[PDB]
Amino acid sequence: DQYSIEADKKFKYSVKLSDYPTLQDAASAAVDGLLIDRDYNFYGGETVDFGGKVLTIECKAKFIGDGNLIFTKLGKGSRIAGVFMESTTTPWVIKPWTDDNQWLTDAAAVVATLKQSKTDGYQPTVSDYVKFPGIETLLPPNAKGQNITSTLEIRECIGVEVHRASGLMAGFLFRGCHFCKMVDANNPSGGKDGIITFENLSGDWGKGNYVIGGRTSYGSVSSAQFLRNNGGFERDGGVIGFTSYRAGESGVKTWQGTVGSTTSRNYNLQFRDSVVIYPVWDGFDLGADTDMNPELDRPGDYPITQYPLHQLPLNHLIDNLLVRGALGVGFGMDGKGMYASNITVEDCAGSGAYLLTHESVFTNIAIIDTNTKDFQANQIYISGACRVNGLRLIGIRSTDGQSLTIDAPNSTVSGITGMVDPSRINVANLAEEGLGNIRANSFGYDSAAIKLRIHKLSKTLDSGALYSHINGGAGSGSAYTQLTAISGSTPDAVSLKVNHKDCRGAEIPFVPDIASDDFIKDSSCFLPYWENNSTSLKALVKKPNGELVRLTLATL
Amino acid sequence: DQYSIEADKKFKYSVKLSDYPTLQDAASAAVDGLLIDRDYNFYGGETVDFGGKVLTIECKAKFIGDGNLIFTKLGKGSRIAGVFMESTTTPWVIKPWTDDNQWLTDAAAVVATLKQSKTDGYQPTVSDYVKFPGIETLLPPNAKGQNITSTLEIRECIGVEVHRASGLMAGFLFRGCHFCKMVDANNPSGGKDGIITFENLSGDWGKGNYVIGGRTSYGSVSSAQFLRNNGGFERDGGVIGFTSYRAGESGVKTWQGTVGSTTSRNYNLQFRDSVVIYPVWDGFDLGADTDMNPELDRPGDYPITQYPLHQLPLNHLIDNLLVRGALGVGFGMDGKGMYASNITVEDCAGSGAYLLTHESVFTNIAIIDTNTKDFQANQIYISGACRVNGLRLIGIRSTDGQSLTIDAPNSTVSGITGMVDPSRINVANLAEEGLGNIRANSFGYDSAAIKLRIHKLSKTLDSGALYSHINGGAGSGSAYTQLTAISGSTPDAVSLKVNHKDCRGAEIPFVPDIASDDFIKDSSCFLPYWENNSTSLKALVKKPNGELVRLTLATL
Amino acid sequence: DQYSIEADKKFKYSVKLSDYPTLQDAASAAVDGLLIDRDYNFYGGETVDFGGKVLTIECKAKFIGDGNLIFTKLGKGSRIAGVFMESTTTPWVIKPWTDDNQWLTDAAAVVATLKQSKTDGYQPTVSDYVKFPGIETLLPPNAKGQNITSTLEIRECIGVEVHRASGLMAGFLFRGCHFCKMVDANNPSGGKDGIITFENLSGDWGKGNYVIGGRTSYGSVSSAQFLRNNGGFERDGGVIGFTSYRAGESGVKTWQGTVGSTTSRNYNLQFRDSVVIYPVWDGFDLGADTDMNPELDRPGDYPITQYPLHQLPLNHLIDNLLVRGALGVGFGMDGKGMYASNITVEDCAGSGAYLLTHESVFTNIAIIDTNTKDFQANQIYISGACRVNGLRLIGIRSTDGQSLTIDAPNSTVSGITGMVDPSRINVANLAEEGLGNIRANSFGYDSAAIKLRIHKLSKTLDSGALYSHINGGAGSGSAYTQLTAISGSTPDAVSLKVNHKDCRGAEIPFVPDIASDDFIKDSSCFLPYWENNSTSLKALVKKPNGELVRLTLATL
Ligand SMILES: [Ca+2]
Repeated sequence: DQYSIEADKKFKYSVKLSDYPTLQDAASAAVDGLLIDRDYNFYGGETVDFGGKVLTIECKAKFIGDGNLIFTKLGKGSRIAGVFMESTTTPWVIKPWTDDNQWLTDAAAVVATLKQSKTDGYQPTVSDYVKFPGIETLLPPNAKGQNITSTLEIRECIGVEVHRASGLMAGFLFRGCHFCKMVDANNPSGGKDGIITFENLSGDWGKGNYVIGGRTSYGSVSSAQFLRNNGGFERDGGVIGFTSYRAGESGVKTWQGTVGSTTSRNYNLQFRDSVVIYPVWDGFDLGADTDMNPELDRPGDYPITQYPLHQLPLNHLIDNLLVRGALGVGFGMDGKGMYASNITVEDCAGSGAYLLTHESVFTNIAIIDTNTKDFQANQIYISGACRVNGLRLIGIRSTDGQSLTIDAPNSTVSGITGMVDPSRINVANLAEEGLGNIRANSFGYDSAAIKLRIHKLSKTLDSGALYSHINGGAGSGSAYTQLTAISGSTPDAVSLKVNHKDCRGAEIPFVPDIASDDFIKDSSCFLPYWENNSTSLKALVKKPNGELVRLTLATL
Repeated sequence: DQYSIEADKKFKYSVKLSDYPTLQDAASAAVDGLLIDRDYNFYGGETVDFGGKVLTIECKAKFIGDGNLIFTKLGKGSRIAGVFMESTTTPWVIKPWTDDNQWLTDAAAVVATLKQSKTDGYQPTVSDYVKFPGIETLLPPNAKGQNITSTLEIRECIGVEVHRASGLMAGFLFRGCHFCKMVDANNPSGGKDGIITFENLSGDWGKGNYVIGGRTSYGSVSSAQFLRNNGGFERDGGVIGFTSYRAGESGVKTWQGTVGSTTSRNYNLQFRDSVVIYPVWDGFDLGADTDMNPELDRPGDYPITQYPLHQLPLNHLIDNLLVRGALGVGFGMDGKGMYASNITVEDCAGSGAYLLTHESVFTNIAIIDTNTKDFQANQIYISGACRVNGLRLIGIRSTDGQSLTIDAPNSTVSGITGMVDPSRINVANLAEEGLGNIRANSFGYDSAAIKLRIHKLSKTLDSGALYSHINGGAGSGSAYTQLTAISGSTPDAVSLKVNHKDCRGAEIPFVPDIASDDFIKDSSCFLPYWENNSTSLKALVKKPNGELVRLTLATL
Repeated sequence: DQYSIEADKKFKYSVKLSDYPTLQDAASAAVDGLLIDRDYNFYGGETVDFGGKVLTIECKAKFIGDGNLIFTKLGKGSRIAGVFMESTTTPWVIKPWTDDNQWLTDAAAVVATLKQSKTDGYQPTVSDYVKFPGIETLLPPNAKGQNITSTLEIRECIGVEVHRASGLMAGFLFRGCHFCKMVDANNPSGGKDGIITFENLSGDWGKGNYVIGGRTSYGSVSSAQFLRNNGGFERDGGVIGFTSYRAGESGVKTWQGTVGSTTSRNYNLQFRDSVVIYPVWDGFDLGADTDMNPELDRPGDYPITQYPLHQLPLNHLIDNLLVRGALGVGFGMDGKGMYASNITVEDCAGSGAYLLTHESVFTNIAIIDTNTKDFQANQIYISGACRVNGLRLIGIRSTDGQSLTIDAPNSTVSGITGMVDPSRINVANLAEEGLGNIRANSFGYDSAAIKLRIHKLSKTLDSGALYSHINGGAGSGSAYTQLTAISGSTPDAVSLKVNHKDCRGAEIPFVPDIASDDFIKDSSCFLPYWENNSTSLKALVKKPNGELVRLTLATL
């Protein structure tokens, strides 16, 4: 009896699943630790009551089952580590990319990829019918409407963290939770449902809910997603340090519109220091209102009368995000009064950025080789009256067609860099107000150029230029400077030159016939013109007093 | 007796606080693990001696008390996880922001926010008397001079990590420690003192001390702070991956000046990959010398004779920092020979950056909508002779008054982007030395412009321009080019035109009266001028040999 | 007997090394936990078989020994925390930097630093003979050819993580492993071999192998390195959130060429959000093919016939990297079709970037004060036909010699910022195609300038300019505009002026002698020239019909 007293005081308490017939039996026995040391086959909806205990759940085996294993009544501070979810069903999956990692877009080609596997692809859903037009008709019935996910559901808990989770056809659902985290996800391979979901459609708005670190792969829909979460002014929630690969829909998604009877939208979350690669749809989908065929109202949210569609004060903190390889859109937002910074998007088949934003500011944005499949009208679209400060455009891809690169018709932009085709820029105002003394350095040409283009006049033709051109060859120490203007849609049609052929003189264009009175603009100026009938140059003079006189300028 | 031998070998050792009357009793019994499984009321200054043992302290309950719970003699490698500090006192707190997250600046409005709470605000301190002028007189006595914090103090330990700490009116103090870390702080709500402090005023300079990950909220003073730490050339210390919200003073602070009898300054620390949002004072305060009313000496540090005020070789590694919503200054530094890179500051009421630096380099800085309340003279200030390479200025806010945007009078700057008002730029030298061939693309105007402004002549008026202007309307295929110069403070007063009204000729300005000899600059050039008494143009000619002659140029 | 049944169910299982004579004995007894609670002296090659068990190994003492402690047959999900490796030998180390952190380059000075220590320096290797020319002759024999490392070797394991490792003369080797991680390395001080190595020369290509977080210091060779790893399209491996200090070779290295009988190269890895400071060689060395004296083949990899040298489809994900203080090259790559973004390199003695890349894209690169010791021909070199979009050049250092800043002769570049000497730019094409309306703001001069330089003509002299110059002094409200051209290698030799001396007229240069027919370029233009024998200006006129006529323009 004496040893048992000492033993009870000196040893760490932990129960292990190998000692119990059911997970509930183990949960009931647990006091401090719970070890999952044997695989456990659960039935869909199997529910475990943890009695409000603050438990440290250490997983060293699998939870096996289609459907949801539901954890309830875990005490604040509970931790679940190393969990591995696996379905019983091996579904039919598609793999819409090649052995060289080229996206497949042809429906028949995608159908040909069908195999039964728990990974290396995903179960088709109805969004695939849109993504791969014609695939709905071509998919065999056994590959349509599948619904396989093995989901760990944390239900109505506060202060629970799931660490280093993994699995096959695996999902993680936090339903009605607060102050919960999915930490260092160990590359679970997804199933039919979202891989990581914070859903708060009932009860209080979700808060304190984060994805921190880790990564996921595959899944039929989005990798990390939020419904009805509001981080407060404290920005207590969101996604930080996360990587998503090959989402069947999007890497990171804040839901839009009405789900069930209420709002699925999200406010005041962080989206930072994260990476989304090769999503079938979008990299980051951070809008709150429905784009196509929107609801006319927002039950449970601000009414349309207060904030028009796409003008919600979402107020997310969005910074240092990278996207590569989207088959859809790299980076999507809506809202009014938004800020986003340090966003880099590369090699996307649809728009790099699709921004349904108004009175918003975008700082240091890089959109590099996007809309490569011409899925959208442009590489970056901005609907409302926004500011862009720093915009890198164009990597190494050319564009064969007529699509715009940036269409931001109400936006004021500064600091574009890259080999953009200037005819493919459309903005409200473009300006470099604060440059210093400037030098234009020309390589691979016999001239250097400072060109002007008035887009109201022509988007495709420069209206005037300042050139410097080599006289002779390399090392001559001689160039001529040229000031030009467009006429008859012919760039550089009319020009004044300084030092052509090293002559040390100015070559001055004159009106080729009798100049009309209205040709001269300013007082105390003269305009030379040709009088062919005498082989003479004349001068139309507007005198200092503004009155016109015609003089003889040069004679035989 | 046989079972006890086997049991002692096969089970993990842990003691738990529920088995002991005092925390010291539990600490003394511990060998490997220590579980805090009941709330523990501690008295201020209660000191626990852990006997040099390498302990894994797992907290699943609260430490409750005003004042400091002092942990001593923990072995290297000890870990404390999940600690939760809470005060016994519920103090009076102010909440100087509105339900729309607008800062309150009026003292009377701030006083009206007073409530008794352990969170959602902070206890006033003497710095509030400066921040909210007049508040000292208006605060009730019971809201002044409060001193409530529940602090975990790790004293004179090496290699101790505190993980996932939280609390209410909570603080964490590492006093005289080395190689200690505050890891993944779980959003403790702060009290009167700094939330996370590495203080090494006695003993060896602090080294190896980090804040890694996590976040904090509220507190009366700074969220994370350092005194007398030196990371060495190895840069072994600092703040990485951290978020601070609503510091009563600053998000991250390296102390300045003398504290007690010695230096509180810091060297060779990292400040990287971190975020500070809504501090009442500053985002990052990384200076070492006192700005206002500085000490005349530096006991315990380099003397003023070796390094003048603000010119210490602090040598921090500063990169990838974000600040939004400061009521004070976003980003502050001093030092000589400093580097900072990839700093983004948005929506601050005081200066975005206040840099008391000399011979320092700033790369890729973005200061976006700051000094919004005109608290300072500018949005970014630099005192000494520094280099800025990449500077984004202006989001969507206008400035109504006369404040400068950048005042860096000794600095050389390149790569400004944004809709800056050029009259609000003051630098030593501004240049784009390495641009390629250039095109100026104009949207929303009937002209395109390349302007020149000589700030010595005028900060507010362009001194000359190269324009292209539409002739006719859109699609005309015709424009005129114009070269202009300022006269009588009237921009574009004098100009030469090419192709005005599609005339295909150059319109040339002439001197409106008899030209003085000194009007002509160069040899082998001529200057037309008006002789009104004969209705003639004359030419003042400087011949190739440099001698002047006056010729008749155009006649009736 | 009843208590033993209950005890076996309610307590956590862990064995501890203090109860066993050998580590294998402890490993054999272990079921769940294993505690290292006494220092353990191991012999080189001592091999522990963990029986496929999923073990949680908690280290609170040292593994002491020169050579490798080899862990085998650990179950997937096994974790080793807090491990501390230490050599038995205290070797001779060099410390090639001063007490002011200046690099020592002189061999004799480096030899003078020799001391016996397990840290604060490194054991010389053969690469030091190249790095410090002449040192091979000057090093005492007892400091050459040393081979001290205490290495934890994880051999042929899947799903094993080493967390918070540290040590002295310490190394960590994952040999033939997959899905293994080195997490939050706690600043181990390195020995002779790489500090963290994933080597997969035998068996399947390495995959799922990461360095996540943490830091290392010293070591004779590279801090983190990979051999024959391929992360797949999923990019499942690499280095994220890591810091390397004072690598004896490089911070992060993907091996090049043949090692043994097969390829050591790597594909599809992540290199992100990491920092390398003060490497003796390079910051990030991410090439796959050997630069100097390359192999003529690639056994085990793509043949040269498929992909030429330096043109492998390595396809790494490279983003948000910082390097400071390299004695060699900051950032090195090779490959074809590569992308890298958001790379910042400061204060390197060799090139900031050395890029043996083709058809690759570099976005937002900052190379700030590099090649400071003229070790290479330039600060950034690019061999093949690449695109650079955003390139910051020059901090505060000057260059005294003739070295180029960027030499990227086949590359097209846009968006250079900084005080680069334009004569030190060499690229295929440099352009700013998409700027808006422009203003050149001049500070510290009596003029503002927009210059043109045709590098084919001269790399050192501007070929033409548009100036604005003050007339009178500050506040005069008057300037003159000047359009210039180079002649006889004299910049600004020939010019047209508008408003010189506030005269309100254009000063027009004329040919100083009789103009040749070929001097005039365009029809409907005239060229003034001097007839000295009559003191007359003439006009060489190209009439609207293209025929030449000579007229009298101005007469006495
Ligand atoms: Ca005449």
